[PDB]
Amino acid sequence: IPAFHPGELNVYSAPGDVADVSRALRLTGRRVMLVPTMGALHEGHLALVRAAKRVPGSVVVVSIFVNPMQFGADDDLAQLRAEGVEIAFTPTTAAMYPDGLRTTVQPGPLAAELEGGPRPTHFAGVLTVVLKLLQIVRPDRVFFGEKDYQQLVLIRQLVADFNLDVAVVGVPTVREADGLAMSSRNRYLDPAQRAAAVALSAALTAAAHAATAGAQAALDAARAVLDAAPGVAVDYLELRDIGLGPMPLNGSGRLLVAARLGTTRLLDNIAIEIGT
Amino acid sequence: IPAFHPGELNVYSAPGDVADVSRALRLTGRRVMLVPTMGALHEGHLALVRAAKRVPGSVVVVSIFVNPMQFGADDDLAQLRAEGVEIAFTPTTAAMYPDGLRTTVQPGPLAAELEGGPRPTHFAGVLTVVLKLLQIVRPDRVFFGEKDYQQLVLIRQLVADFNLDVAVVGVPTVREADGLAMSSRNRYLDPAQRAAAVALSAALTAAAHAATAGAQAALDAARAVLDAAPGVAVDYLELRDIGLGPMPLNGSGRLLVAARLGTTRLLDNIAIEIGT
Repeated sequence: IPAFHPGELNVYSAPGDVADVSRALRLTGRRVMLVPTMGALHEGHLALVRAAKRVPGSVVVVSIFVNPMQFGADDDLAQLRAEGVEIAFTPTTAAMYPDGLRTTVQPGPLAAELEGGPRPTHFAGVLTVVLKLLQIVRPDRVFFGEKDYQQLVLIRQLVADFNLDVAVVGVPTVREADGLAMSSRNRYLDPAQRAAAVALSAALTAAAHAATAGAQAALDAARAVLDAAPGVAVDYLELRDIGLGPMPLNGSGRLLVAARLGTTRLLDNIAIEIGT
Repeated sequence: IPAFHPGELNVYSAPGDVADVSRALRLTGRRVMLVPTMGALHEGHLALVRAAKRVPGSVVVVSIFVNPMQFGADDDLAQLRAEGVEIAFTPTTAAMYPDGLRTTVQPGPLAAELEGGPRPTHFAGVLTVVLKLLQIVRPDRVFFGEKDYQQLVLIRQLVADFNLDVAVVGVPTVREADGLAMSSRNRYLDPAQRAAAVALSAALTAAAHAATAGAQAALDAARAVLDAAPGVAVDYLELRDIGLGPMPLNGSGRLLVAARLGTTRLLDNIAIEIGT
């Protein structure tokens, strides 16, 4: 078994090393929490880590892995060490795909909708990677941000559909003071674009309050705010049930927006209570 | 937690009940062994159970589940009780597919070859089911017969590719006295067909000895025996490496045959050492 130093950051890149250390730790009664990331960490990620750390005695494992592009489609560790993360898992593509793209996960039809429209193989990559990380780490709980809501829903589907014995924990989106959802993509915005980008959260929050007057009022309010914003080009604005099926006549839903500011595509979403 | 009576047969049909009992047993140090089946048990299956039972203290879980047909495509429990099996898992289709065919496993290209030629979605069903059973039961070891060799190879691929922490144990084919590989399909043969069916094992065993004289001699020997047999129609006869890639010039391989006797399709395969 590889060395593990309790209460310090331990970095591993071989799947077998993490698997072995995780198994040893779990046997002592320490629950293992997994926070999957693609690196370029910001406060939104630190919130996932802090949610994991609230579980007493937990060993928090943060993975950093950028999934390769499918056909036709740095102070990270220092930040983790400062949060008291004990395990960072940083595998290479070759370690994750030693046999190339061979067995993979085929998501349900939700993967072809919304973010899957522009990128029809994206969620197959995501669910394949997440499934592997879950089997390597065998966490008790795995933490995902609500900012990528469709991703979170699809992970819940993966866990239900393959009978995975892990709790999926969705953590609320961390926002800038003006409401902008944090994302590594925000780094690409110039100051004028960054100012205009507040329109996504403004539109969604306006919709969530407009929703006392019903679903059409909510959608129209959000659209009006987006239409008021300079150089925000809307890709989609959809109201769905909380599992991303069709919106119910009356009840709980989720409103999702995707919009482009110059070359940068941003997403946001919010809980909606229709007629409440 | 559901009742479990040690040293007796316990039958469960809910995935959650097996998951809970298996987890409780594993915590006591009893290793859990899984033997997946489609019921209609014969001695070939009992061999898998006996291999599982050889692991000291093991709780043997035998699943019986017939995977539904995809588009365009009884004394079992008494036998298990007599073998000292403590858990039989007999889920309904609805319990296994409560959300229909949603997330599934997409096998690698080997699934389109050999048995996947006639049935291109068969192994996706097999690997989806096996993945689920592995996550429900969380066994230390899972046992499969070598008779369905391509299935065994594909399961090894599933386990490697998704980083599953389970040992896959292939058990040699159990044969009738004349060499015929046991299979529930043998029940469909009339006496004349049953007698002619010895040709598959005869052809493969002849090939395994002919192989001292090389790969062509082995294939030609097997073909000659099949061609001598009345009302045996050969679907394929292929020599491959042990992972079912291309045969090596000199070395270890596997010879696989599929043939029809009237309406019944039978399979067999054997280890080949080329030039040995």
